[PDB]
Amino acid sequence: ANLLTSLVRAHLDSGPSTAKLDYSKFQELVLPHFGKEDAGDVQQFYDLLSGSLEVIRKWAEKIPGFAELSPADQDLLLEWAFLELFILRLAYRSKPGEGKLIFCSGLVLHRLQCARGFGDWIDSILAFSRSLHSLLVDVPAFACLSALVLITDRHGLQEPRRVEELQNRIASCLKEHVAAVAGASCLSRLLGKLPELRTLCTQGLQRIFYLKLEDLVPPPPIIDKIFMDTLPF
Amino acid sequence: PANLLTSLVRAHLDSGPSTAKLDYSKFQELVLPHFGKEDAGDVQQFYDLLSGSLEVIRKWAEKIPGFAELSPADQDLLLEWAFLELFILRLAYRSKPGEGKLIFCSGLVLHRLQCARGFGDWIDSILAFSRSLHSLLVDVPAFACLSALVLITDRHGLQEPRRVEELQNRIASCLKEHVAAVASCLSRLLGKLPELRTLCTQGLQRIFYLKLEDLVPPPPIIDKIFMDTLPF
Repeated sequence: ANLLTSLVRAHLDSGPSTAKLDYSKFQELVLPHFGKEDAGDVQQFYDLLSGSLEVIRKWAEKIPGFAELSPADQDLLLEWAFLELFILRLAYRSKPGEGKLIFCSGLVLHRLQCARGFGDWIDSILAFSRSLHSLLVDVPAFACLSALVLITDRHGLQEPRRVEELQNRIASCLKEHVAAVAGASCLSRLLGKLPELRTLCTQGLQRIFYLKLEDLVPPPPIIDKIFMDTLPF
Repeated sequence: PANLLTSLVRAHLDSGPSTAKLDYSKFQELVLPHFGKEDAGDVQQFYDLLSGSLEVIRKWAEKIPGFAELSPADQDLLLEWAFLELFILRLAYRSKPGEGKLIFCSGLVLHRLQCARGFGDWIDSILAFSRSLHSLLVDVPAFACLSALVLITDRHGLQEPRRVEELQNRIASCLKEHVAAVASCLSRLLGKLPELRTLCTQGLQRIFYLKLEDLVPPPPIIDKIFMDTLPF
């Protein structure tokens, strides 16, 4: 399974091992003033989004065939999938049974430590984490499903058939994996969680809208561009 | 020289429904049933209720002495930037939060449950503000001044900001004197204005969400106020 192996490898290299989990800012209990934020909460919010986008862009460059799509198409796919991938990956790696968010750099933060920057959104992502975890999606299936989040039709693709071919290829790889484990239907079960995920993408845009309104610190330009480019209207 | 106070009271009273003219024909305490998500009729109603205050507030403003002596561009700017705030403040003062009753400027009366789907959490925030405002027991003349102060205020991009400031001055003086005639109370009334700006923000959040959802688009005038008033 050579595409599968490459996908797994790209996934594992885009995230921290248990070895490299960074507890240096983690606090088991903080006492926040809920419903408000300060500049450092907002900057950290954006820094975490920024750091994830860089990691995702490197992950994507490892999905065989992706780096040969047009540069515009690469950028388009990445922007339209970014928040969904940030959420899905964060949920898959976090430990909601401990209130722990684990970000792609290895940084661990307690839910209470994310409350001011993220608002309600982080408590919602942790709920989806529990929902996702109860499906018991294995790493290779996740490696495929995450790639399929990114490699998908989008309005404005220059070469939509080449994206569709790559989507076909990954979906076949996934099908062959789930057969091999079995020795198509949990799929239905997993797709049942998609509305929760979509709602979460929306909530992310809602949070960024609010923070832009408030403007304690501006979003970094690359995030701001994703926000603006993905607003239908 | 109030006179100004009387003119402000008059503009306020002429801009809202007579108790005689309240319409309860659509009012229902009970709704069948709520869970879950907003549908197209909830969203159309949201925008219809907002759009109902447009003309009314514009005509009110034109009766504030001195407002029609600001530049036409400054008039339009003031009205756009204050619109949500005035809608909220006027709705909060007119309504009966103890009963969950919203009274709109057309006279239409709706229960909070009939609004909640379209408005979201914002309607509860508005009703919390309404209960707070009611506890202040703001009299009509004080309210006539307060509302005017919401409109006649510094905004970015005014052509004649000092003339805005003079008229605001005049109105604030009028209010201060009125309150003396009938400082702790004044600062308390005036402390409602920042709360009102927070509620305007929650309104912009609601419209942003609805525009994202796109079941029914905002009407052009509301869409314009929304886009024009994003300071980014």
